[PDB]
Amino acid sequence: MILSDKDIIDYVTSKRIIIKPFNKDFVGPCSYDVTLGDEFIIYDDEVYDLSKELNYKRIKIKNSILVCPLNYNLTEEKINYFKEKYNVDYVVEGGVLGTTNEYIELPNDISAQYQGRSSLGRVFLTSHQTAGWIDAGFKGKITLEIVAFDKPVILYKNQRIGQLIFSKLLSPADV
Amino acid sequence: MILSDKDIIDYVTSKRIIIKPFNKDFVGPCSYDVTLGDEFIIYDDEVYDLSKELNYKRIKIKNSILVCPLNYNLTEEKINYFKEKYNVDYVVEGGVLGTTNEYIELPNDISAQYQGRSSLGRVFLTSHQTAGWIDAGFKGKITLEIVAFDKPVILYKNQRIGQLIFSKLLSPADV
Amino acid sequence: MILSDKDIIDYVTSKRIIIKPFNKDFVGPCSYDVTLGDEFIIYDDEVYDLSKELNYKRIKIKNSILVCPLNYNLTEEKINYFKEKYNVDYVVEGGVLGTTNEYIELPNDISAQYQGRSSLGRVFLTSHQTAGWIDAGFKGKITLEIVAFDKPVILYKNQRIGQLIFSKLLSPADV
Amino acid sequence: MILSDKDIIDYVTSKRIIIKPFNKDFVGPCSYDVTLGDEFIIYDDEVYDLSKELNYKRIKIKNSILVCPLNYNLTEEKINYFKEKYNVDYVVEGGVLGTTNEYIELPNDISAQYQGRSSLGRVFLTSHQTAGWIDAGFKGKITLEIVAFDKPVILYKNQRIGQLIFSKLLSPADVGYSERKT
Amino acid sequence: MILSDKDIIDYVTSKRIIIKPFNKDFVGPCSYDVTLGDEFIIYDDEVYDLSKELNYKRIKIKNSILVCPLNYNLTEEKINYFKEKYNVDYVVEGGVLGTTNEYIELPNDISAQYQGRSSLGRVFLTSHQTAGWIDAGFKGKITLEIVAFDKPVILYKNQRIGQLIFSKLLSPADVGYSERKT
Amino acid sequence: MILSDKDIIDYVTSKRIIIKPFNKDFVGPCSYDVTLGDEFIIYDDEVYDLSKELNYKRIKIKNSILVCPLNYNLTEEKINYFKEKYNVDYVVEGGVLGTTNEYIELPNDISAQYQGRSSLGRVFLTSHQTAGWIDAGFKGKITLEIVAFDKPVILYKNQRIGQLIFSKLLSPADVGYSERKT
Repeated sequence: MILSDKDIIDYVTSKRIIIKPFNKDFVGPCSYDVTLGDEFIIYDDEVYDLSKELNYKRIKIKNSILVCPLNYNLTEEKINYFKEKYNVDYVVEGGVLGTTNEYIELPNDISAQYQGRSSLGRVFLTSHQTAGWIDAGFKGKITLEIVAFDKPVILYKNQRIGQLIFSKLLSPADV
Repeated sequence: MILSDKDIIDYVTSKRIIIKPFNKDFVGPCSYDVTLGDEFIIYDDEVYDLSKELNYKRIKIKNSILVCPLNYNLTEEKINYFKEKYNVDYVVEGGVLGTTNEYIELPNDISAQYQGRSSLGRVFLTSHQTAGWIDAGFKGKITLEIVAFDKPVILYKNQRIGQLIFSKLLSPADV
Repeated sequence: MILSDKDIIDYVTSKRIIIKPFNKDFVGPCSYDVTLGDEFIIYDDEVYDLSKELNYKRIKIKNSILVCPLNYNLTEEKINYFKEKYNVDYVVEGGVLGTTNEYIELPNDISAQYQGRSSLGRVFLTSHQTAGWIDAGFKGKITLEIVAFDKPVILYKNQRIGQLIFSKLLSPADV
Repeated sequence: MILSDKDIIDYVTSKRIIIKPFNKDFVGPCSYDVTLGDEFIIYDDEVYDLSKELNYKRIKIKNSILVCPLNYNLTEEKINYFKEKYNVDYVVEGGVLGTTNEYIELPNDISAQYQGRSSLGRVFLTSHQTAGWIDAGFKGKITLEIVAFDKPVILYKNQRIGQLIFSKLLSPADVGYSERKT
Repeated sequence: MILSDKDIIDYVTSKRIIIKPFNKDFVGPCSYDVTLGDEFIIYDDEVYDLSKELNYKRIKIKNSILVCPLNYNLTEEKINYFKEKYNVDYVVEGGVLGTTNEYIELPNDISAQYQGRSSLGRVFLTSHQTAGWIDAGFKGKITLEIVAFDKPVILYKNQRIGQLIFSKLLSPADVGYSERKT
Repeated sequence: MILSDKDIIDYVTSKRIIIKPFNKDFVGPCSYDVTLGDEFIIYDDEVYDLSKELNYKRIKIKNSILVCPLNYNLTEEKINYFKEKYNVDYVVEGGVLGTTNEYIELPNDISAQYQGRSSLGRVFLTSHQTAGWIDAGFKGKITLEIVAFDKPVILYKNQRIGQLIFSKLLSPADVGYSERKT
């Protein structure tokens, strides 16, 4: 059973579900909107080998980022052109990891699903590379797996980026 | 709780869930198959800036469309070659928006999830760029976010393109 | 309602849900981890036309596979370079189909969703091209639709690749 | 989860729950009202030994019955008194069995609870003295076990007597047997 | 699905379920305890004909009432006996109506079942003789139908008398009417 | 949602619901049958004041008991009459407490309702006169409150007497206490 607006308000009120920060205006019919943080990670190894520790760089943006499809073949001129034309602070191609602003904690009787915002899906911008279910008992911010699949997309710091859908478990989990 | 075949039939019969047009042969064990419309939208701005109104063109196909991966680098000869060889009316690379034929209306106690057809997923054709949950209270056709990730894929007007999975809400929503 | 750890154990114990092979250590709070088989399929036609029978080749790996993004433009030297450097048995670009090791059977009152592992989503490796719901009554292994979206990714035979999330149906289905 | 009005109507429409006769105005917010049949059974035995087939009398009322508490000590004179004064067809004391007019069939994913109606409970008249849950798979009319606990109560043929409350099962039941024809 | 303590508290906090007065220490694992009011009704009629408005007496106890089984045959001498010996304000036999102190309102997605408390059931005292389900949408106090089935039982003003068990409906109910003002 | 047979078996197998002794043939479509113990309690007090520990007698039947309605006025001669004629070990009138043979433990996500069996209800014999819901977290045998409302009824040691109906809670309950050892 998916929690309605009224249920989300109740579980937040009683601290069954922690959402920090919380804005009641982000509660929809059956979801909670989450927002985009200013910190991103970009990987800088040649391949991804999960048996190893991954090398990465951390980027923080002031206002906005332009996410280009892989193989957009960005040159120095092109990046400056985009910065001047679209007022973006950073221009990336391919995958970039982001984060929600929101920190959540789930109880033992709820699982949540992250999904990217519909308006961004309609411009072929994804912020999750999986169906996005989150274990009962989870604590943390949500890591966003951002990729553009058609043309470059501007993302703004603090914009609504996606939503959490909360489902009841049939029984409490042991975590 | 996900609605079974029998539940979908009941909710359609009593107009709790509106599906127009409806075909009882499209009811599966726990989903309803939806079909591909003949109208598509292609964006024609340089980047996507959601703070602005987006420029687009509307395309209608007679029978079929060939959806090529981004950076397939289509030339005039290549497009004609594909049209002659595969009898497609239109050839696109990268993202294209489509629509279901079906118009739906959801009540305050149901949320639905769109998912693309399995047989199309197995040829790396996606028709949704998000997990695809639809708010309780929604009214409309479903916008399809179509991208091919391996080789070009032929899509046919009116083919089964994906399915709707309907879940009960824990409580009625206020929309 | 999503099945918890305890529910999954119960339904496996009573053979309501078949999972072969089964490892109780793969039961999480509200999911079951599945693993990557050694057999893959690669398509070898020019385009995908689902009205036709598709031509493909079968590949079996000994230990590992390097999955490169589409348009990585692999040459003979580059493939050897990757094999020597990363000890992979096979190097592919674009889409490849895989399989879980696990064979499942779902009863008439359960639907399951496949999702790819979070740690792989964070390196822009996907193993499903759809939301991944599986009909009540399904019998089979799970076909994996593998694509890398950022850099090449090493996948290991038998690694945990994703998870199954099981939901109750509101009523039994007629399949 | 308890079926609402909307659910009851759906399940009756698709023949998932059979109710014969069905009256749509008997659907409440989360229950279905049932009505009192005109046939009743009164046992005639000194003690009830379930190893036996009990002896009984059947009666059919033309319109109404007066049900008196146990030990009301009904003589022919008191019976005619009541019949004359209140125009009842029959006067009984102690337990009387009745039946709903309604015949039901429950699917393998529903259980139902019968309850006697509140307005009769308010005058200490019951039509069941157990909780009243009915197995998934059940097919039949509902047997009513009618007892008055304070003063005699008039009941009328075809009156609403109680309600069925329908609950979803967590999983489909084995209703105890399977039949495969062809 | 039955609401747990956690759920009851949530629904009371947001005013989805109204309970007036509310005592948080009356929330159990999966129910809410209700308490006995000091006003009671005793009918005064030879038979109960629901076509009529029944005649009754209202009483208010200062602290306690002795409820005797039907046919206990209470004379003024036995009444004063009990009053003197057990310090009760009133002695009655047979059925007596009472009320909860608590006023409730149920939303369109909840039904509740009243049950008399176990410790009173253990001495054959009931405060309802039907199953006790209450419609979604209900607003009111709970009417208690009190009967002792073995020996007389002392009840006290404001004591916990029973519990409400709350269940989710599968879908929202049409509570039978809609009101649109502006 | 009410547990089906399939669910009951699962929860007993994993020790989520304890039932001791367990008989798999007592699992019905959506309930578990329980059986009547051979020990009974009869109170010996003029009135029941819950502020006190009530006085009682314990009895153990070798095979069977005749339970008579209240005010059946049992003399030694009538008792031996019944004992001789129906071969019962004990004859009682009015309320008698019994117990299930079965000991249960409920987890924090389940509540159960006891109901007396239908075939006994059909002869106006009850083994509970409240709705019978049991808290999540409960551990124990089930106390039976047995009353016959029409004629005396024979009950036998170890007979099926009623059923437990198990419901999921919407959320886990605080069962009222937490114990942390090490």
